[PDB]
Order: sequence, then C-alpha cells, then structure tokens
Amino acid sequence: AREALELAIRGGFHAYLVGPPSLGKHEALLAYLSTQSVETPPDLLYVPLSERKVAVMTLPSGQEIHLAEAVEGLLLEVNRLDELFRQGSFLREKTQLEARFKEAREQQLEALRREAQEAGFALGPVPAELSARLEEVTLGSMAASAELEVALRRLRRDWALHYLNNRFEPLFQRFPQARAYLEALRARLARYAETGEPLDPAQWRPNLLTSSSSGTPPPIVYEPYATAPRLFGRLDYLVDRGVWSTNVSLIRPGAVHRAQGGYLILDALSLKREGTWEAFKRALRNGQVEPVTEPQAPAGLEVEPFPIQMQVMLVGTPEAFEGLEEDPAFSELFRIRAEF
Amino acid sequence: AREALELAIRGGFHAYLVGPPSLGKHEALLAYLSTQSVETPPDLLYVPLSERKVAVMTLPSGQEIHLAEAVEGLLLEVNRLDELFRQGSFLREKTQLEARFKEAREQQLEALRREAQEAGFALGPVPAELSARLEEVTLGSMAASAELEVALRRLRRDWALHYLNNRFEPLFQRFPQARAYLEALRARLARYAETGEPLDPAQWRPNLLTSSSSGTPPPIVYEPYATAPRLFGRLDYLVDRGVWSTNVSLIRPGAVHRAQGGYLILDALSLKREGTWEAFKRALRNGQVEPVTEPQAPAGLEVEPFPIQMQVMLVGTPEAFEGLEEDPAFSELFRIRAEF
Amino acid sequence: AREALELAIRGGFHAYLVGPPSLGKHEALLAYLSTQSVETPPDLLYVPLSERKVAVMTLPSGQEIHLAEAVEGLLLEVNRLDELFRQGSFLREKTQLEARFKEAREQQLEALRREAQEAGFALGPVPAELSARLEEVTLGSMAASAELEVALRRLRRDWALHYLNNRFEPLFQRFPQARAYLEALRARLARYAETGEPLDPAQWRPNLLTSSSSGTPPPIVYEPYATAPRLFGRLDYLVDRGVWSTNVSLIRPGAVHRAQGGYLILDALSLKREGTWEAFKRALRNGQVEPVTEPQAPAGLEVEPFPIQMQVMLVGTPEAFEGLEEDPAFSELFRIRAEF
Amino acid sequence: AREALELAIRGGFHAYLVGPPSLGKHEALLAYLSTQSVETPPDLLYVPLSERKVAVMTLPSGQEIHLAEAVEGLLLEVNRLDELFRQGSFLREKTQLEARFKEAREQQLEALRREAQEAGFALGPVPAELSARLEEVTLGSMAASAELEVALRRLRRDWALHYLNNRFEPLFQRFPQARAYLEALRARLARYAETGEPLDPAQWRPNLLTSSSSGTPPPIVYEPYATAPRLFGRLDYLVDRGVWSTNVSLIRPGAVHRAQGGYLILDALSLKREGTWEAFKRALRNGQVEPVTEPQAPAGLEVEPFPIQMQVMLVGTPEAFEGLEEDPAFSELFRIRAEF
Amino acid sequence: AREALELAIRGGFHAYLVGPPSLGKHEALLAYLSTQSVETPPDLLYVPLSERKVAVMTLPSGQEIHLAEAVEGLLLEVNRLDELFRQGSFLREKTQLEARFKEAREQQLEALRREAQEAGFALGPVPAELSARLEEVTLGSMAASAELEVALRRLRRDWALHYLNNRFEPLFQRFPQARAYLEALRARLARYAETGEPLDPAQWRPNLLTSSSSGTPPPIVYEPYATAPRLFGRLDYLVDRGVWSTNVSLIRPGAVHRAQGGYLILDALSLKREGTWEAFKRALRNGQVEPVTEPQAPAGLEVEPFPIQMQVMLVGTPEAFEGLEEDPAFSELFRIRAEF
Amino acid sequence: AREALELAIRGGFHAYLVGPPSLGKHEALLAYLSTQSVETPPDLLYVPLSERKVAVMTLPSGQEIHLAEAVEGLLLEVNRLDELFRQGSFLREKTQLEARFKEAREQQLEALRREAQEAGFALGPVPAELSARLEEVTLGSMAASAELEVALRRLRRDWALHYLNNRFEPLFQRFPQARAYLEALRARLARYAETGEPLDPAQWRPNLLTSSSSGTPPPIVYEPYATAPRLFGRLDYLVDRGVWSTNVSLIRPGAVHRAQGGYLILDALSLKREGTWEAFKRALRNGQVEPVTEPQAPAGLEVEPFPIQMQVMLVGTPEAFEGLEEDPAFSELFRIRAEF
Repeated sequence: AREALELAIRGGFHAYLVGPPSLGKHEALLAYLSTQSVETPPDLLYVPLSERKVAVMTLPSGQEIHLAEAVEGLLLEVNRLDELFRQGSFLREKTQLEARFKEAREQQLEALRREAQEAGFALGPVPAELSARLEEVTLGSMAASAELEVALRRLRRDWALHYLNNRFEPLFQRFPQARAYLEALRARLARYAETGEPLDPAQWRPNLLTSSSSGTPPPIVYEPYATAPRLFGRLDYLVDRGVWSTNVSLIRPGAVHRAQGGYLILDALSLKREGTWEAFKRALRNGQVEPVTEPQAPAGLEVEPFPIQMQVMLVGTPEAFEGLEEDPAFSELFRIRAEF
Repeated sequence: AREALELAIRGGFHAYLVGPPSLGKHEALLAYLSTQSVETPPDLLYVPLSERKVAVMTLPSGQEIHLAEAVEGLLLEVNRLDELFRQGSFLREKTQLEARFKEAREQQLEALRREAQEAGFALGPVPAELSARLEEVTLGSMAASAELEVALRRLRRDWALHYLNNRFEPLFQRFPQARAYLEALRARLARYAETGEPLDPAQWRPNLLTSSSSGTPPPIVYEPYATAPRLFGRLDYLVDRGVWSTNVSLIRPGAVHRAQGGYLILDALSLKREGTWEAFKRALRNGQVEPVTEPQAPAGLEVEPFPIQMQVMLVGTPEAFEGLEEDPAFSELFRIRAEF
Repeated sequence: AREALELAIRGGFHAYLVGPPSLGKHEALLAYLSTQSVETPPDLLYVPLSERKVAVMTLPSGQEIHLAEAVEGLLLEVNRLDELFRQGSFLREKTQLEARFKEAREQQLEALRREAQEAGFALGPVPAELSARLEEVTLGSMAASAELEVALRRLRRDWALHYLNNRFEPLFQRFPQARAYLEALRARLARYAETGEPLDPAQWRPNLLTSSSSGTPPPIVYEPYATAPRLFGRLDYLVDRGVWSTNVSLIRPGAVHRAQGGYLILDALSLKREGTWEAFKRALRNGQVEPVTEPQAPAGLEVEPFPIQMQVMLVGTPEAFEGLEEDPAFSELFRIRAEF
Repeated sequence: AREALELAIRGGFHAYLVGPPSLGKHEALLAYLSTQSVETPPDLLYVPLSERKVAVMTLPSGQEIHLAEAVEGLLLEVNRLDELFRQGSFLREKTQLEARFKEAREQQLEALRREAQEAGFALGPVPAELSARLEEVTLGSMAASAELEVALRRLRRDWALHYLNNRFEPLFQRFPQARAYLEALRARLARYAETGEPLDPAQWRPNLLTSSSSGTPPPIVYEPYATAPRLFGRLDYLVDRGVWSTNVSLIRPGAVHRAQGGYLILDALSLKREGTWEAFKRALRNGQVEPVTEPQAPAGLEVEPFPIQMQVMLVGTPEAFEGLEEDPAFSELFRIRAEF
Repeated sequence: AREALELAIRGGFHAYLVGPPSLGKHEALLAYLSTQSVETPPDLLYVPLSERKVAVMTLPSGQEIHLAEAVEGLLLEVNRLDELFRQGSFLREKTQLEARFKEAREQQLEALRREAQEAGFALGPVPAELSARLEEVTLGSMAASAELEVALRRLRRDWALHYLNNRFEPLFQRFPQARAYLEALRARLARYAETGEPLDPAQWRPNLLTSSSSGTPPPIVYEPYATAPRLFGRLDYLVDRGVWSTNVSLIRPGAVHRAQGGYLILDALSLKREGTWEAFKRALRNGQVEPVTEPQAPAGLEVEPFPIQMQVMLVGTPEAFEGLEEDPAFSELFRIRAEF
Repeated sequence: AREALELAIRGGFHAYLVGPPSLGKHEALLAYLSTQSVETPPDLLYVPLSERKVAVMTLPSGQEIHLAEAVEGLLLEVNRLDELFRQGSFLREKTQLEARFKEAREQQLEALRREAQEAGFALGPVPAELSARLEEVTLGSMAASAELEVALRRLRRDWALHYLNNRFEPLFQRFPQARAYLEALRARLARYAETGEPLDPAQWRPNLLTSSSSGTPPPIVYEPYATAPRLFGRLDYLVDRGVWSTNVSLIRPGAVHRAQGGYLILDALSLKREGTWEAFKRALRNGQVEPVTEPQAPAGLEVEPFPIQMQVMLVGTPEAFEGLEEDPAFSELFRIRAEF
C-alpha cells in the first residue's frame, strides 16, 4: 500500500494505484505527493530558431523568466537601430559610397556622350554600332544600381552588428544554453536593419510552458481527462479571413509539459476511453513527444519533440485496470502496483 | 658582413644589405638563402565564406592541394542532388504534401460552391455579402500557394542536407581548420536544392596563393619592382559588356603571399621610386595587409587582411639607403645592417 | 541506374536494386562495390566480462589480433602463479600467520587444560560449568580456523595482484578500450590464486567476428538465404551427457557481424520467404541486434546487442519487391531505388 | 619566546616549548593557540570498502555528517528490496523462467518415459543401456536446477540494481569523493538481494573520527600521556563466547585523528617514559600511521595508514628535553625552540 | 538627444554631446550617467615585478584591498626571518659547515707547516720551491673563504624559502592572478635573507589606482582640464640632495585610470587647447597608454602600458567641435553625436 | 630455476640467483637477459639549472643526443651577441641614453658654474653655503653614473633577449621537458650580454649518463665490485693549484645510472665485503640515490637524487647469501630466489 507507493517514489518507477469505487483517490495521492520533494527541475521550454523552427531549451531552474525579460528588451532594439541610421557618421559612409556609384554611372555616360559625331544625348539616323555602346551603359547602370542596393544593405548590416554585439555579449555569458536562440534573434535584428521588415513579437518570444519549480513541493499534475491534446499539448492556429497561420506562441502545453520534473497522476479509465493508450505507450518508450497538430491544416511548424521527464501514477479501480493489465507492455512500463 | 647576415637570419630580423654599385647582389643573397632551411610553413590561402566575403585560412603544410581537390568534388554534387529529386521516395513525400494543399483549397471551394442559393460557380445579381466569402477563399488560396512553395523548398532542403551531411562529415574531420568554409559550401549546395540556382565555380573555390613548402629550401621571393600591387597583391575585375564583377579567384598574389614562411628580398631604390615605403611601413607595423583594389570600381569584395610572415632583406648601395636612413622608423624595422 | 547506385553509395543510404529475371545480379553489384573503398572500419568484437556476461568491444582496425594474442599469454599466467606460491618468501609469510593462529588456539587450550581440578584433558563426573568453557574453545577454534582459510586466500590474492599488475600495466596502456575486459581477466586470475579453480579458455577469450579491414576493398557480404540466424548470428550450445552449457566462444557471427563497416547485399525474395522482414526492420530502426538463441534452453548468456554499421543493398526483380513495396516502412528505410 | 612561537605558527614548523618546573604550561599554550585560526580542515575519516578493508576518506569540511546520515538511509533500503520482491511484475518474470526450467526437465522426463518397452516409470530386469539415459536426465536435472538458482539470483540482482541506481545517483553527485565507498555499499545491497544475507550496520558505517572544524578556533589536542594507542588510535575487538571479531566501528581515534588540521600539544617527558619516541619519529617521517592492533589476535582488518596533518608542539622543562636533544633526528623534526 | 545618448550607452560607443553656450552641461550628463549601472569592473592596478619593472594586474572587483593588506604582512616578514636565524637548529647547520671549511684550511696549513726542514711557520733563506706551496695555500684559503660566504648565503636562502613557502602558499591560491608579483616578493624576501639588505616598502607595494566599483553607479570621471598628465597619469620623482629616484608608488593616476570600467566625460575645448588630441587619438586607437614622464630625468621605470577600458563622452558647443569635426579620425572614434 | 627466473622477469621483481662455486654464472644470466626485451626506456640525465644546482631530466628515448647538440649551438651564441652590439641601430639607442645622462650632469654643472659671484670653476675664500651645492652635484653625478651603467646593462639585456627568444622558441616546442633548463641557459646568455662574463661550457652542458636504449636488448650492467661510488656514481673535483672546484660534467655515472630501464646484475659477496648493503637497502627503499661526494671537500654541488628504475639480480653461492639471508629486509626486497 504505502510501502509500494514509497517504493515507487524512491525507485524511478511509474506506478499504478488500485482502490475501491469511492472517488477522490486522486485528491489523497495528491496530498501525499505534495509533502515530498524532488531534485530541482530545470526550466524546459520552447524557443523559435526561426519563424518555422521550434527547439527545446533547458535552463537552470528560475532562469527562464530572466531570458524572457531579456528577449522583450531585444525586440525593442528595432527602435535603437532606427536612431542609429539617423546618425551623421552613418549617413556619411552612406552618401560616400552613393557618390562612388554615381561617379561610375555618370562617367560612362560622359564617355557615351562624346558621340557628338552622330548622336546628340537622349533623355541621326542611323545607329552606327555605337548602338551596342548604349546597351553596355544601360545594362551596366542597372548592374551598378543593384550592386548599390546590396552594398547599402551590407553597410546597414555591418553597423547593426557593431551595435548588437554589445547588447548580446552579456546575454551569451548570462545564458550559454540559449546560445543558438540568441544568435537567431541577433541575425533577425540584423535583417530588420538590412530590410526594414518588422518583427512579429509572437514569432520570436520564448514560450514558457510551466512555472519554475524548486522541487518542494514537486510539480504535480492531475489529469482526469486523457485526450491526446491534453496529454501532449497542441498547436493552435490563427485563421484571419481565409489565411491560416501559426507560431511558437500558439503551442499550448499539455500534462507532459506541466508535470516536467515531477508527477503526473492520470485517470486510467479515461486513458482507455480516449484514443490514447497506444500513443502514451509510444511516448514513454521513446522518452519524448510532439504536440498534436490538425492534420491537413495549410500552415505548420517544425517542432522538436519534448522530452518526458516525469513519473506517472495511474489511478483506478481493479475493473478499470483489467483492459490494461492484459497488455504485456503494461507491466513493463508500470512495474509497481499499489493498493487503497 | 656574413656575420651580420647570419645574425639577421638567426635572430628574427629584417635586415638590409649594403654593397658596391655592381649588379646581381640579389642573385648572391639568393644563392646563400637557398642553402638555409626554415621551420615548415603552413599553407596560407584565401577562401570565400560567401560570394562577397573572403577569409584567410591556415592549413598544415601540404593539405591545401587536398582541400582544393575535395572542393572540386563538392561542386559536382549538384548532379547528385538532381538525381536525388528523381527518386520515387522523394516524389511521394512531395505529392503527399501537394495533396494536403489541394485538399484545403478544394474544400473551401466546395464550401464556397454551396451558394446554390444565389450564385452558380464562377470560372445573380446582386452579391449578398457572400462577396466577402469569395475574397476569403482567394486570399486563402494565394496564401496556401506560397505556403506550399516554401514547404517544398524546406522539403528539398531537408533531403539535400541528409545527403550532404554524409559527404561533409569526413571533410570536417579531415580539415578542421576549413570548418567555416565547408559549412558555407554545404549551405550553398543546400540552396541549390531549394532554388535550382547554379554555382559559379569561380566564386566558391579556394584560391591557393603559393606552392606548399617543406622549408628546405626556404620560400624566397626577389622583388626588383616594388609597386603596391606587386608587393600586396591585387584584385582583378571582369567587365563583360558594361557589367563589372569580381570574385575570390580574381585575387592575384603579391610578394607577401609568395614569400610566406620565408624571405622577401626587395630592391631598396625601387621601394623609394614607387609610392610604397609608407604603405610598406604600415604593413610591417600592423602585421597584415590587404590586396590593392581599384578605388571607385562598381564591384568589390570584403577581404580579410593577409598576415605578414616573412623576413625582409633590403638590397642596395649606400646611396640608395640615404633617403631611407633619415627616417626614424627605418632602423626600428631594419635592425641589422650587413655589408658587401 | 549507375547514378542511383552512386547516389546510394555517396549518401548514407540503404538501397534496392531492381533488375531483370536473369541471375547473378548480385555477382555484378559485388564486382562494382569491390572497386570502391570505405572509411577504415574499427574492429567490432565480443568479449566476456564474466562467464555469463558478454560485451561489445571497439578497437582500432587491426588491434584485435594483438589483444587476442595478449589474452592467450594471460591465460598461461596460471602456471606462473603456481611457481610464485612455491617461493620461500611467500611460504614464510604463510607459515608466519599459520603460527599466529596455532598460538591462539593452543593457548586457549592450555587455559582450558588448567582444569586439573576436576577434568583431565580430553582427546569427573560431573561437568561443573567449565562445560561452557569447552564450547568457547570449540566454537573459537572453528572461527579461528575459518578466519585462517580466509586470511590465506587474502594473502594469496595480494601476492597474485602484485605479480599480475606488472603483466597488466602495459596492456591497459596498449588497449585502453579493453579496460573493463582486462580488469575482468585480472580479477579472474586473482581468483585462481585464491581458489585453485582453473579457467576454461573458451569462457574467457575474445570472440573475433570478422577479419580486420583496411576499407579497400570494403567489407562485403552477400546473403542469398535470409534466415534470422544467418542475418543476426546465433548462440550455439554444448550438450555433454544431459548437461547444457554455453559461452562467449559459442556465439556464431551472422551477416551483420561480417559486413560491419561495409555492405550487405541481401536477396529480397529470401527476406520475404523467411520469417525475417519484421525483425530486420526492427534491427535497422534500433541500430542494433542480438544473436538468435534457442528459446527454452536450460543455459544462456547475457549478450550486449550488436550495433548495425553497414549499408544494405536489397536485390530482386520488380515482382520480388511488390510485397515489400506495399509497406510504408519500406521506402522510409530504403530511400534509393536503382535499376538494371 | 612569543616570537619563536609566532615563528613556529607562521612557518610550517613542529616546535618545542621549554619552561620552568611550574605546571600548567600546556594550559597557557592552549589559551594562546585557541585565539588563532587555521585554514579550514577537510573531514578525514575511515570508511569500509568491505567487511575487512578500511580506507581513508577526505570530504569538504562539514560534509561527513551528511554522508553518515545518507548511509543510515541506505542501510534501511533492505526493507525496500523486500517489498520490491513482493511485486507482481517481478513474481511474473520469476515464475516465467521457473516454467522455462520445469519444461526442460519435464520433457526429457517424458522422453525418458517412452521406455514403455522395458521399463515403467520409477519414483525389468535388466537395464539395456537406457541405463545411461537415466543418468543423462539426473545429471541434467541437477545442472538445470543449479542453473535456475543462479538465474533467479541474477534476476533479483538486476531488479535490485534498477531500484538502487535511483537511490545512489544523487549520492554520487553529492559526494564524488565517496565514490568507491558508495559503490561498495551498492554492491553489498545488491548481494542482500541475491542472497538474503543481512548487513551488520557496524561493518558498513563510516567511522567519523573528530567533529568537523571551521578552523576558528583551530583543532587542538593536548596529550599528557603518550602511549602508542593514545597517539595513533587503536583497534578494539569483540570476543563473544570464544569468537573474536572486529570491524571499522571498532577503530578508536587517537591524537593524530583528533588533531587533524591543527595542533597537537604533547608532554615530552611522557613521550620518553612511554615506548613512543621511535614510533613517533617514524610517523612524522612517513607522513602517516596505522592504529595499534593486538599482535596475535585471531581477527583483523586491512587498514589504510592515516595521514599526519597537524603541527606538533612538545612541552617540557630543559631536563625533560636532554634525552631527546641528544638525538640528531630531534632538531631535524623540531626546528624551532621556544621559551617560557 | 536622449535617444542618441541611450544609443551611445547601449552600444559600445564613444560619443559627443553638443549643447548651447550655457555651462554645467557636464553636471547634467553626470546626473544622468549616475542613474545607470554597468557590468562589474575588475580592479586594474600597477604592481612592481622588480624595483624597476611595473606591470598591470587585473583582480576580481574588491580583491585589491585584500592583496594590499596581505602585502603589508609580507613586508614585516623580515622580522620573522631575523628570529629564524637566531634558532639553534640553524646555528648548528651553520657552524657545522664553518668547521668543514676551517678543517680544509687548517690541514693544508699543517701540511704547509711540516716544512720544519727549511722554514719555521710565518705569521731560511732561501725559498726552495716550497715557495709555490705557500701560494697554493693562500689562493686556496681565499677560494675556500669565498666558497664559504656563498654556502652560508645558500644556506640562509634555503631556510628562508622553507619558511616563506608556508606564508605564500595560501596567497597563490587566494590570488592566482597575482602569481608573478607574489613570486617577485618571495624572491625579494629570500634575498633579504641572503644579504641583509632591507626592503623599501615604497618599491614593493601595489599601487591601487581607484576605488573598487560594483558598477552601480558606474565609475564616472569628469575632466575639464585635458593635459597629458591628467588624462594619462604621470610619474613623479624624488630629488633628495642631488640624487634622483622613482618607484611604483610615485605613479599618479590620471582619468584613464580612474574611469576604468565606466565613463570619462571630457571637455572638448580643453582637449584642443592643450597638446592632447593627437596623443588621445593614439591612446584610443592602441587600446592602451603609458603615464607621462619627464624626458631627460636621470631616473626611470619600465612601465607596462595601461589598457583603456572606458567609454568617452566629449562635451562642448558646436563651435568647440568644429576644429575636431574636420579630422576624419574624429567621427571614426566618436560615432554618435547627441544634442542639448 | 628458469621458471623462478622467468617469474622474476615477468613480475616486477628483484631476484637472487643461487648457484654452484663454478664461476661465470654472471656471464650465463647475461646471455639469457640479452635475448629478452623491455619497454623502451626514457633518457634519464643530469642537467645544470645553475653553476651549483643539478637536476634530473627525463626525455623520450633518443632525444638527449639532440638536446646536447642544441646546447653546443646555444653556447656559441655568445659570438652572435658580440656582433649584435656592433650594430649601428644598437649603438644609436646606446649613445642616445648616454647623452640623456651627460645632459643632466652637464646642466647641473652649468647651474653650479653660475657662482661667478664668489667661486670660479674648479677642475674665494670662504665657502658661503654653496658648499652644499657642490656636494649635491657630486653625489648626483655619481648616482646618475651608476644609474647609467645599470640602464646600459638593462639595454643590452633587452636586445639580447629579443635575439635569444628567436633561438629558444623552437627549442621549447622541440624539448618541453627541458623547459626549466633552457630557461636557465637563456638567462645565462642574457647575463653574458649584461656583464661580458664568459660561460664555462663544462658548467652548462647536460651530462648524458648512458647511451639511449630501444629496449631490445635491455640495458644490462654487471657489477662484480660493489663499492658505493661504482653503484651510485661519484662526484669528481678539480684541484688546480690549491683551488677546489666542481661542476655538473664532473659527476661520474655508476651502475644505477647505466642500468636505468633494465637489469643490474650484482655480485652478492662483493656487496657484503664492501660497505654497501645498508646504503643499497636505503636506495631501493627510497627509490632514489645521490652520487658519492668527498665529505669535507671545500667545493660542492646541490644534486637532485637519481631515481632507481632497474631490476636487480643478485648472484652468488648459498654460502655468499647466508649473511644476507638473516636480515628480514632481504626477502622483503628480493622476493624471488632462483637456482643453478
């Protein structure tokens, strides 16, 4: 009874608690677990490495709130980049290379103008094969033109990175686990500099899944209703007019996200009724799971599978277990049985 | 005389050799140096991290030929990527998600068609505010359409990287110094997969500057004609029609590139006649230099400065040195004077 | 055709070759593969950590022959241990502590003898409660006796380890990957010292599975007959009289063992006919497999799963593939299809 | 005087204090030293790696109390292992392999029974060489029987280690210096699982020798009575009936154990009177010493020598030193002499 | 205005603030900066590696006060060394080797005395070539004499280092960055032992340049008067009678020393009036500067250049900047311009 | 016999071979050992860290010849330093600071000369307290004079180290174990620069003790005559006139030096006859020994103890061992006894 339960707690083990038909057995296991304590759990959370790609991040317990606050500051850095490009020192480097490209165009124009022989500046007949020369200058002016747009972009980029490396340097040393994510944000702010294309905060913020936990009391989730979305989390979508979209902030946590580092108490009967035993088995066997998506939605995300790091306690009556007990994988995963 | 010279050789020192008006003093210093030997020099070379950005790479002596051969193989990998996208397993993943996007469009079309009330399929009057519904479907079909192009790109990309990581893995372990450059090539082949846009070999190949050297005999360059381009190298350009362009293969080595790890014998008189003392001073003081460009060309490269790693021997007559000798920086850089 | 095949070879990929009914298609793929070369494969082999437990060892290519030769020498070390216990220096430490235990017994005997009052040495009536004293001495002599056997064992052990650490020290530095296995052998020789119980060479030798390979030509196995034992290896047993037994030398290699680092050419039809598709799928998915045992044999081994490190080429006719092609896992594992 | 003493304290030095015949000179040196402070001393303690082998452990100051508390918890884990073997999931693996061995015996019995020709089941004449067959089955049933006991042990072991690795993992990371000792305890609990043989707490607990010390005030021991056991500690024995025994908890600390990290004030006269100068000299020279045993006791321990890590101050009158002063080793060890 | 300023603060940037003729613009920038906070600055300070050589040391913020206190204790260690050489154990090693050298002299004297043939001890005629023998003994006695002084020095040295290594060991582990400096002090105390030559505290103490700073508020220096000595610090000299001298304690901090880790507010007009723009430019470009010396003083120090680690804000009116604004290096260094 | 011997060889063990009175038993053990092979022995040698201090160096087998050749080159570097100080660039820095000190003296002289009031340049009466001023200038000129000698030394030193660091840099990377010794040589060449005091090659060369050995055949020394100097090596002395001296080249190797990595065959009888059993015991117990010196020589060296790294085989007749056999330390060190 209590001994089997203590054994489950002390061992690594997933367990199942078997009791009489009376209800609220969950609310007694809960009271019991909430007097224990566990090893401090890290913060596990989702972050966007791009608009489409979402990774799992692990931070020391308590640090995720601070990263999120730091990210809100980085988003406002677009206003600082704007002011940076109003500075005279930048405007001077800028016109300086503009003149470099005016010069090249407006000399090949003056070499094309010294056709005082048969032409007179456009803005004969006949041509005379200086007709080719006209194309040289045209094609060349368009090429110098695109080459100038690019060089301005590269210029804005370089200035932007000079400024941004000062903002980011403290962050890398404060959040070494967030390194790839901070690099992704830095690149994206650099692209705002090149392009002027504004950031949607909702595509770039970290998605904190649960509150940080000391371990005392342990994280504990009771799930009476075991659907796939409630166990595994789900991805929501925005449909504005006819347009579908989605982003990292639209991932909604399930029990595996909220119970990280702790205990997940699950109603067994509900697990059977719902589709979910087979998928639950797979999740436990693999150590990870993805959030539920709507198959055949015209929008999507590449989401890293979320690791399973909790201990599961199934609750039910003998009758409730009988369907489960006849599967050989049941006792392989749920080694300990506990009573009353 | 010989002692001062030995002293220069054994010490780290830049020197100057002072001799009578008779010519071929260079061809005697050369004969002398070519009996010495030096520490094995690494291969120093230029590689493109992008079409516009060029970095310096250091490889163990002899390895650059092998990297260059490996790069020629990587360039031909575009043909392998082509065959990869003719595979049934890929075509099936491809049509599979095509159908996913046809489904979404051609159901919202059938929901838009059940306006048998006042419409009849286009391909009244009046509208009736199902007019808005028509736009939902249009805007939504265009969005699903762009979302599909992107997802195909991401699909081709992912397949491409699966294949390319097998080709690149041996290279990273064989050429750990070439890591950033190999990553740049891998990304570029991945983009050929996304885009179909072919690679210009000349933009992506490493530019080997000198033959590898054992150190015996040492690398030795004699430069009788001390212009900036011949000392520091230069960047060439292609002008085809009126269009200017340039790339990493158009960097032409100077003496600082060819004398790496060894000796640069320089005619002193020529250094004075030409513009070049001031720039030479700067190069030595800074430990690095860039190749000469045509200022105000409408095309350019971002080129990492090339490190100076040679020992310089100035050759001349007493008269030839007098202009140099009156500069305080002269003897600071050229500590040793040698005779005859 | 050749292109798809080259693609399979250059990529990491498992492939399948589809051809006309004509036979010997295998002998042509073989001729082709045997002109390639692969990265040098490590030696993968089975070693016993105990009489019952078998682990996988990885050695640099070519080193396994040398370990096996070293192990043959270690087995003969039992003869050296025998001579060690014939040495006077050891015999003296030995009798020295024998006397220490004779002393303790044969003084408590002389304290028990000074019952000249009512006794006379055994080897009244009545007893007189010196009856308890008789038991003290008995129980005490038996305890001192067992304590002496143990101390002799500990003595032989310590001497044995002094000698054996000199033999083993070069081995640890020559074969750092073999460390746990060498420790197991050292402990077992130490136990021969304690116990006199001889070693069965067949329980302690490493089981080399294939000849070492440079990579040129690659390891290549053709398997026309795809039973579980021939793919995965098997465990044999000795039944001498009615007694069952087994050991690490009775593991027989299959194709996954012989094709390590190279290519496994497999007849597709045979894979279907035999039980084996499902188990083959599992092996590939898991990256590892165990050798086949006779279920319900009264003897067994704990065998570490052997990693799969080969590239598989399925050979067949279109007809031969049709049963396979209708499984979604087929093309997931066999990405590349090649012709003729 | 005070200067020589300060010099002794500040230097590393063993010293001797020479004073008038008046008593309580120790109680004045003590008052003085107890105002100083020293570098924080680690906890040095004895732990059992087996029932017979005792090692020295070093822990950060204050951590030994916590290890000892953790060890008390590990000892009670035998109760948890008991409950573990009452679990249905374990009982099922257990009968499962019991049946595997019943099957093998009770089929070879039915093959032995089909001697309906000349036999009739035992539980002719004559034999007929099926007499050999009877032995096959007997010898084979005994072998299958022993093989079953072993397999049950191995089974209990494996389950036990699954559970115990969860209990031990936090300990290894909390007490990395205690690693060998925790491994020894884990193995011993695993053997309780195999065997049912209970642990004697007194053989497995760490033996804390002194209270932890901050360094302020320093550890200080005054020893007026310099026998070998009081300086070096001793090993006690239990003699219950006639049986001798001993264990790690029966080691009694001496001054070298209690003064670790600090000062040992020693009466010089007493050092002379007692046997102990020669042994004290040796201890200091070697940096270590073992506790005193009763030579020729029929029980013993293998005890790692305990390091000497204190500074010694000899106290006496001029007369008291004269016997010591005439030994050349005296001043080599006691460099500083201090007065009054 | 405020935005440009925030931009300067958040970026790494040197800035200049342009305002109306009204005074106290500095006292407003100051009020503003003193509400910010910066990353904790290390302690940067000057330490003497010898009487003539001065290095820069970096310590964790707050640790320099503790090193300085530790150094004051090390200086007083000369008194402890004095007492050490009054110890009998040392005096005995000392006379012991004195006798060894008396013996050698006063036996070769007794071999020189056994010229009872023609001599009689000095303190004939004629000589007789025992005249050479007289010189042997003389030259030999002088050599044994110098060899004895040296051996006494080496003796005092060795004793001194035995004692000093106990004092220094805690310091090396407490101040690992101060390692070279502590080694220099240890050697110097060892030389006091050899030589008796006392230490001048002023030559050996660390020279703390500013108070340690948490970063809140940031270090801020306002410099209205921009002379070279006030910006860069200066070296003072002592002239006592006609004798010039100087030492590490005579280096006087300038603004670059006091503003380390923070902000240096500088009056622009004053920078122009004084000699100092050119030297300031150089300092910023190089990242370091040396303190001002009196050229052609007959005393000097070898002083490591002090790194520049502050952010500079120039203050002035438009008019005040015009002279500066026309230098291309101005805007290269002062990227941000701020108003009012 | 052979078995005991093989046992000794295979184990780590010191042994003793007991045989009949017939002679040449050594020459048979020798023949036997010279067919074996041992682990490659490092080169163990003596190097001078100063004129008085000698350390043990360990080099990879074969490298000591190369270090010795490198050292011969370093000794000749004094000739290169001479030429360096004949260079104009150095002479100019030199007179430059000479003038700086002439200036200071010959201005305070001209300030002392403007006593045209009551003086007239020396080279009244009465004085007039400008008498003090005369002393200021004198004392000041002497101080400026000594300060100049020092500054020239520091100047020569700095130039010398610039040159020498180029010569030494390859050596540090080629001989990382020789680091302290190379540093000592570099400092000594730097002092030749400061001082002009020539180096005695014999005080600075490494003293190679034995030829390098592959291990096949093993190093083997037979010692029939077991005096202390022949076992342990000795220090020689030079007595030129009456002056005693000694240096690292005057250390003469004994058997422990020549048998390093191998076998030392020792006549047992000779060990008894000579003083040497007690000292031999000590050497083995300590793992190291020093070479024999003449006690009470007026010259000496501080010599690091040389490690013992050989296996010892004592040879004799039963009679020869009897004196040894009765010492308890005998069999502790010589565990194995072998016959015939």
